[PDB]
Amino acid sequence: GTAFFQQQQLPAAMADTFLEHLCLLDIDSEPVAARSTSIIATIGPASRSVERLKEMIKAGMNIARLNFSHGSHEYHAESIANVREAVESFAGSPLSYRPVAIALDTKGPGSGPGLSEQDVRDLRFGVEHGVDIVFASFVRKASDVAAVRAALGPEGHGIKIISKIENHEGVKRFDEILEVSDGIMVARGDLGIEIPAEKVFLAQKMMIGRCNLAGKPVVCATQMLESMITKPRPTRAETSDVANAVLDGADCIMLSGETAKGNFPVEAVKMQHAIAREAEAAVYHRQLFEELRRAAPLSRDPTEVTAIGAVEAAFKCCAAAIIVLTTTGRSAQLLSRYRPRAAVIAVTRSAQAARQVHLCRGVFPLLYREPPEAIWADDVDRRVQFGIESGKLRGFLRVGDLVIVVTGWRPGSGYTNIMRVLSIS
Amino acid sequence: ELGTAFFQQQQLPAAMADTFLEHLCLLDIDSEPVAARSTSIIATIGPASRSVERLKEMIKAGMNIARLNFSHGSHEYHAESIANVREAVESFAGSPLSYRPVAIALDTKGPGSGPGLSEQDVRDLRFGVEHGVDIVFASFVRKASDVAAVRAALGPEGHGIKIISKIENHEGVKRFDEILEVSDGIMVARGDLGIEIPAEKVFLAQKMMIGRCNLAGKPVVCATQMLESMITKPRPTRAETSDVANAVLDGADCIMLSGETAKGNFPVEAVKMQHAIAREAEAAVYHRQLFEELRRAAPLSRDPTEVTAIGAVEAAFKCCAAAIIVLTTTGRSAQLLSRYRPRAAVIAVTRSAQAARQVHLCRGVFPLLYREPPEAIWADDVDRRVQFGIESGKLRGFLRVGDLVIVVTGWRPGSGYTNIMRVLSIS
Amino acid sequence: RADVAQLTQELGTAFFQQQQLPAAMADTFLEHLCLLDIDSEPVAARSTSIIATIGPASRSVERLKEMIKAGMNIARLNFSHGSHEYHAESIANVREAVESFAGSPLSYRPVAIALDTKGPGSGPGLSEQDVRDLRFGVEHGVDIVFASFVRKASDVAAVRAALGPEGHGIKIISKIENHEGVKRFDEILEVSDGIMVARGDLGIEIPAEKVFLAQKMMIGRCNLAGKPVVCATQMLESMITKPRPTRAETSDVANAVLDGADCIMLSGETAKGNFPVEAVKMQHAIAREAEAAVYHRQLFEELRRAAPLSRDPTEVTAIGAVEAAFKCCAAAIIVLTTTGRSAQLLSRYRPRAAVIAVTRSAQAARQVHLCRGVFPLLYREPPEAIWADDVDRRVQFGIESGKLRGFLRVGDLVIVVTGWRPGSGYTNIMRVLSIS
Amino acid sequence: AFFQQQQLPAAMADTFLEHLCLLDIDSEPVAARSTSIIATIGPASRSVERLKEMIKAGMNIARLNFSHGSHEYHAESIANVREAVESFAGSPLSYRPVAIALDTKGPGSGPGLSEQDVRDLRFGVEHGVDIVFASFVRKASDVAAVRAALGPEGHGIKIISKIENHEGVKRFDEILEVSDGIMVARGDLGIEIPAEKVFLAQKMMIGRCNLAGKPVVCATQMLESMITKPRPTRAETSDVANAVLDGADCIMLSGETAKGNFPVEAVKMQHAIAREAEAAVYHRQLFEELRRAAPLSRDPTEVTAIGAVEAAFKCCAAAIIVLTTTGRSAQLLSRYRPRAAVIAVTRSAQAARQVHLCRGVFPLLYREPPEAIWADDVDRRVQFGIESGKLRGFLRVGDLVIVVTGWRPGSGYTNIMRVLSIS
Ligand SMILES: CN(C)c1ccc(S(=O)(=O)N2CCN(S(=O)(=O)c3ccc(O)c(O)c3)CC2)c2nonc12
Ligand SMILES: CN(C)c1ccc(S(=O)(=O)N2CCN(S(=O)(=O)c3ccc(O)c(O)c3)CC2)c2nonc12
Ligand SMILES: O=P(O)(O)OC[C@H]1O[C@](O)(COP(=O)(O)O)[C@@H](O)[C@@H]1O
Ligand SMILES: O=P(O)(O)OC[C@H]1O[C@](O)(COP(=O)(O)O)[C@@H](O)[C@@H]1O
Ligand SMILES: O=P(O)(O)OC[C@H]1O[C@](O)(COP(=O)(O)O)[C@@H](O)[C@@H]1O
Ligand SMILES: O=P(O)(O)OC[C@H]1O[C@](O)(COP(=O)(O)O)[C@@H](O)[C@@H]1O
Ligand SMILES: O=C([O-])C(=O)[O-]
Ligand SMILES: O=C([O-])C(=O)[O-]
Ligand SMILES: O=C([O-])C(=O)[O-]
Ligand SMILES: O=C([O-])C(=O)[O-]
Ligand SMILES: [K+]
Ligand SMILES: [K+]
Ligand SMILES: [K+]
Ligand SMILES: [K+]
Ligand SMILES: [Mg+2]
Ligand SMILES: [Mg+2]
Ligand SMILES: [Mg+2]
Ligand SMILES: [Mg+2]
Repeated sequence: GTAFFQQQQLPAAMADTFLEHLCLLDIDSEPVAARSTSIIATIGPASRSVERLKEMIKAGMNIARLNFSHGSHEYHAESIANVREAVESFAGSPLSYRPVAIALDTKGPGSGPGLSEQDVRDLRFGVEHGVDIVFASFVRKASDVAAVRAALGPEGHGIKIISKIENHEGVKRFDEILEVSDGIMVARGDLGIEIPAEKVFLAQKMMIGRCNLAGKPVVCATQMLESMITKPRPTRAETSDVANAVLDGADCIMLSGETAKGNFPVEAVKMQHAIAREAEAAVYHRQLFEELRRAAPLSRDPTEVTAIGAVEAAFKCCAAAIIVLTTTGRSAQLLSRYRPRAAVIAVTRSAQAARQVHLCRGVFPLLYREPPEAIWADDVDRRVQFGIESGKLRGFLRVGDLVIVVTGWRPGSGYTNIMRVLSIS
Repeated sequence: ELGTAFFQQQQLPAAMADTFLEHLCLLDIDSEPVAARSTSIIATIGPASRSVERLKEMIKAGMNIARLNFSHGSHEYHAESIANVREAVESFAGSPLSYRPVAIALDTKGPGSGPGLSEQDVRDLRFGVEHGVDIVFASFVRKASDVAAVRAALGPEGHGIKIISKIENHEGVKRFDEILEVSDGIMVARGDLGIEIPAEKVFLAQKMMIGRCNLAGKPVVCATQMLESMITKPRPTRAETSDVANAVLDGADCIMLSGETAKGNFPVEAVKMQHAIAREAEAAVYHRQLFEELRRAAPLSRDPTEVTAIGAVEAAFKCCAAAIIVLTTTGRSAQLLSRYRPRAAVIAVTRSAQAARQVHLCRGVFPLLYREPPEAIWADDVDRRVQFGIESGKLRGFLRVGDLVIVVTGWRPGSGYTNIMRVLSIS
Repeated sequence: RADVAQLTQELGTAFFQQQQLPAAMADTFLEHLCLLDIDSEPVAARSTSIIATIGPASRSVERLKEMIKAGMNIARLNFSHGSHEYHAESIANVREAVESFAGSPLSYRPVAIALDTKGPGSGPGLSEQDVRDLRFGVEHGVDIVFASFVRKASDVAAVRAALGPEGHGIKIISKIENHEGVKRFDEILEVSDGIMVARGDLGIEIPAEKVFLAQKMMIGRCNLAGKPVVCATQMLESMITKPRPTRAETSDVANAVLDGADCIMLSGETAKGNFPVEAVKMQHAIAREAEAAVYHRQLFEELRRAAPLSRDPTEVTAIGAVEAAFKCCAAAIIVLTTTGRSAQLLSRYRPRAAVIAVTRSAQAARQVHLCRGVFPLLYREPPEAIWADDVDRRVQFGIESGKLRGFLRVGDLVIVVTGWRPGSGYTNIMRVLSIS
Repeated sequence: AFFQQQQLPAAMADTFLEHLCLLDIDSEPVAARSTSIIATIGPASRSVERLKEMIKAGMNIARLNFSHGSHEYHAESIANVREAVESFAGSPLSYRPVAIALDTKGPGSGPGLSEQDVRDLRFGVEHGVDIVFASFVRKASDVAAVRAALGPEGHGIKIISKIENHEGVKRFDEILEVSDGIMVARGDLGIEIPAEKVFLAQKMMIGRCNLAGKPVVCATQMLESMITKPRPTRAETSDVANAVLDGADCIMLSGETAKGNFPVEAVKMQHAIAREAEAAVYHRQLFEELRRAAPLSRDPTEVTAIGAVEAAFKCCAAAIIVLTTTGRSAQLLSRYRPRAAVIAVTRSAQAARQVHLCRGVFPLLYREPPEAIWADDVDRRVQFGIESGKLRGFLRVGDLVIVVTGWRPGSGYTNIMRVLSIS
């Protein structure tokens, strides 16, 4: 229908140049796709109550950040318990349950050369409390990431380490840091004090670009909606900043004081949700997909090969979604690196993977709770139907839509190799 | 994992270039072709190429389609030619490394002075149906109704025969779109075309028709005087080798030999020359731009076969896949893969002898006729044909242990349900 | 590398490390982003003009001199506040600060004066106060009118009529502040000299989360049309009270420049804030960084692909001159202009080279600040008897002022754009000159 | 009607595939033929009357094959060419200069320059030849030996290196660096390397020469069958069209004109095909790729050339009129493959003959009286290019032209591009 092609900036998406794409952007072309950039909300006195946390989950919070620069272990354990209580209050409806990751943001090295003794204690607390992600403060070199990894020990091998780049050395040694990290956070607060303020946008754009090229999550952080700490509406520079972080290629956008101590924590989440949805429809996928395809090296890994074939197939038919079965989240991450317009619905039995895939733009995790079927092919089909039923309930899919389904040839992580075109009935 | 030698062969330095100009600059006469020859060779059967022994040599040299020119000879003469082709083809049933299907094409005499289908073309088309020909090269197609007349003449039994319309005059060129729409493919019949329009304009008609056929995903044949001097000489001129290479680089699915094989002194050598040039020219194709342009020009599709095909070709390029193995009954799944011009060979596994012969019209499709009895469990039968394609691939040199192959199948039996693409590691 | 090797040996590796030149040579936009370097220092003069709103914090002659030195190019008078007497005093103080630097072209900086109207209010068209204020603008020789709440072409015809026969030279920049203005954008741009994305009202008239779409669409259409576009409101809002902006504010200024804005504006930051000079310095610092980060390879190709073929020799010369400037990494394009139009056509192709515009019109020298990358030089030397000698003298004046100001160096290549006969509209010549 | 001719619908296409789809056999070529025709002079084309017909048919360069015939035979050929060329000097606005190229016998089994090549090269200098087609060039030192044998009097002669064997192809870059241009000598090349690989060598060499901005000639068996038949084969017309589409500056005729029964018809056939093939060139991609690949430059002639070609495409300029002493300014314009004709106005007779090596350069030998004021003299040569262009069909009143001149007399000072309206 004609109406389909008038929505989600589809006239601007069909443009032959980026300049023409900009000219065709329409404030009346409503976004239809689900919001794909994750919202990280920092937990504090304004967002700690179980009832307030339920409102924030409904508004769109995907990751709960615990800032270990403030508060004791007792304070953070209570925050964790309140987050988990608010998250599990929706578990009664498995088709609409939304997993929420828990990220521990470290205090940092301070004047010392490497890992502080408080960071070692806080990291062990994170492992003991089952945190999903570590936002490692002031990472300056690859050995800083290795020290964080060693402090997590053998039980914390599954925790994702997102390195915070906050100073000149971190920016200069970026490639070596990204190589050993699971992702990056552009920590603009400290970065804007360590380097000239007028240069922070160059560091942000460079880091987002390099993370997109590497296929690793990148978080844009600090003062995105600062004025909303005390005011109900953000400034014109703030909405522009959020939209441009998404247009730059950020996987995640963050709220610090806006949710930790502000008067509008839920409204700050709703604002980031609204801007991100508008900005994602304004992404010029024609150039972005071509450039990601061109920049990506040849690969003999079947997951990587299946992912690009599936994204190409999704664009060919305007698939509403790519439904992927994943154990670690990796198959969903490799799909996400090609920035499909289709939602990546990731069906998993791992509660930790369902939480961690929020780091990857466009990945919508579904936690499947049923015990495995005796016949593995039936177990596989049941999970794909779970992804379809949740997708229909949430508005991702309708009858008549085409979906791309991504599976593997045997159970266990690392064997994704199949892509199939499916019609929604 | 593959080695530096792998990336020096088959013009891979030129293939990785960022511009077409740089691609040309990187072409290397020392970069040897490794991939199997993907552009089919059509050889016209005549007095110089009719004997069963000569036909065996032509099959070994690379002939994929045997052309019977109904402008010369009687039905009895052509039936004997057909029987000799089939005898030469079946002489390799004892060697899997050599049994290759060969299509039989009937080239019509034409309408002559008359308006539509001639009495003789009607009788000759009937002969083709009765003798089980795979393809009709319809002479002097001028409009869509000419194709409908040929199609109507393919009686109740011959609706599966492919109609390749020969464009040989100004009207055929001008009404090209309407002709291509109702035809299975096109032949740029340069002999008559070069007499009907100014000779210096034929290259424009050839390039335009090949481009439109590539955009439509329909077979296009480049024909006439490609290696003309080889009718009396053992080596072609510099213009002739250039012409064969440029037909492949233009986007032709097939290249043809007429007098060179029908009446010449070197029919086998003419086939060998076309084989050698096509292999070199296929490695020199600038896939980076070709794939992007085919992708961009092709419209969005809700047909799972079309969606699977582009996903599979994208996957093949990503891993330098040795091959795309496709299960096909009509050949359609192999044809949709072929339209995206993959560098990987498209190994088409079919139980249909006719589809095996007819897929020679599509560039890069290597048919394998499968004759094992069907399995009770369908998924087992699918696995069996996939493994058959892998093992013939290994036997013929297409594949080795450790290679990656893309596999295209459907979710249920019967034609029309292709929707699956898998990445398999060769064990 | 081979496409920049001889010039790398000639100019040196240090030349190609500065002004984001490694990012500028990238083959894709993604690679361009990856190559952005915080240590790659900007070298070129700031090309995006800064409009500063004059008010109690920025009205004194001494403060205005500091703002001109900080980088203010256009002084905005907001007619929503203050009397005609108040604005006439503001104008006189701006002119006094401007003329305090008039001893030489090396120190002189023309500053345009823009009148921002109160607006229609609840009424359908031009208010009686707007008619009076527009007549005040003509009488006080304002260069630009920022017309508030333009909703259709007839609104700009009414502003043009209220300016009368004496105000035909005044540039009308239409402020788009509501849904109707955005929807009827093409008809408004057609009859306007330029556009202002007035984000303050726009953010209240349409959903706040959609303002960035309106800004990017309007900047893109203005760039395609070759008309000035101003990005306005809350760019450095926090600097009204604080000496440093927030991370969203520096990002907003940089992104307005990267979007393609010709001008960036300061309202409360300079009119009533505690740090008006620091707000100007911050915009100057960010614009210089953002201009070097522009991906000229794609921008120039897209401006060429989107622009229709032209039989206007000024338009043909402009693209040839910009192409020539990119081929040799020209330090400047020196153009002779009566109305500013030849400099504007050069500016639409977004050259990396500075466009030094030599003119005798004081008004054109002020108004060309609306065009990104145009540096106006007001020529006051006595005329030559022979027209060809007079042209050559103005070209040499451009080169001398360029050299003494740091824009040009001995050894540089400069592109010179002139016409074949006197009078506006005859530009048709492009010359490649080596600086000695 | 303007946009229906010269494949302009195909020229406006957004992809090369769409460009091919839009090629129209009814879209007539209107631009003058840009690719020069080199015709080999022999028994079938030696008479002054025959040579006049070949000049009218389109011959731009006369090739003397020193593998056959004596010095007396070649001197007579040269004199007959010059007599046929000067028979048209009565109409200066339509006079066509014709270059004379000497094709050497070659080294044979020898390591360097043979004694016959030294004698033949000295003959060329003494008879004022414009170009040397140096046979079997295998390395840069082979070009240096040819250059030394030409001596101080043969400084101005262009050396076009013939690549005819494996070594020449492998050492191509070093050969091109010291040569004025290249000839893809397909006859010997097709015997020295496998025949099925010659097209790879041709396309690589044409591409590298286009990148370097140096003339490249496609040679041998282009219309071979026309030695005995009045019409060529379908492979032959395709070969001529593809050499032009590949980017060749010149196309050659050997036996077709030297000994064949239809030398004039062979020239007419190459002219007709080249005109059709030049209109089918996809300039949108070609200009962008040549523009992207041409390195950054601080040479004002180079900078003016790109500005002028960009300006010509922006206004659909009928021509770029350039003033040149050595031909260099016209060559730098030619390397960007403008659709506009490059009308090169020169006082040098040798430069007018030699610029035939550069595709799209139409030489005008200026023989009008000088003007006292240099500025007036320049403007007069510009009007001469405009009137010659008007007479020859190139230009009409109302057209736009780009004019490329310098700031002072003498070679090497081009730095000005101007947009001029015709009449
Ligand atoms: C995530 N990441 C790598 C990307 C972001 C945005 C894009 S994008 O949104 O497609 N876009 C961005 C800006 N331009 S531009 O060349 O600077 C230009 C061109 C014309 C103008 O008028 C203008 O103001 C600026 C490049 C393309 C991408 N494409 O590929 N990758 C893209
Ligand atoms: C199969 N069939 C449809 C096609 C053939 C070749 C190609 S192609 O190989 O990608 N194609 C070759 C011709 N050039 S060009 O513009 O003539 C050019 C440009 C720059 C130069 O320096 C030059 O000498 C020539 C465009 C690129 C195709 N692409 O899409 N479809 C293609
Ligand atoms: O993305 P990951 O972590 O590699 O997991 C993908 C895996 O999920 C599957 O699709 C299903 O596996 P399970 O039955 O063990 O859940 C596997 O075939 C595949 O290897
Ligand atoms: O190319 P075609 O004619 O559509 O055939 C493709 C068909 O082949 C298959 O892959 C295998 O089917 P069969 O077992 O019936 O041969 C189908 O699942 C698919 O529909
Ligand atoms: O940019 P504008 O307004 O068209 O003015 C450009 C004009 O300036 C000139 O270069 C010099 O003209 P003047 O001598 O009148 O100042 C003209 O040749 C040209 O037409
Ligand atoms: O192309 P070339 O050999 O460098 O010659 C270009 C030269 O021609 C001119 O335009 C005219 O010079 P002359 O008056 O000597 O003929 C010079 O200004 C310029 O330097
Ligand atoms: O730590 C942070 O998030 C910062 O400094 O921006
Ligand atoms: O019939 C043919 O093949 C022809 O005419 O070229
Ligand atoms: O009027 C203004 O400048 C605005 O609303 O931004
Ligand atoms: O000498 C030649 O021209 C050849 O060998 O082709
Ligand atoms: K912290
Ligand atoms: K026939
Ligand atoms: K106002
Ligand atoms: K010779
Ligand atoms: Mg910090
Ligand atoms: Mg025929
Ligand atoms: Mg307002
Ligand atoms: Mg030879």
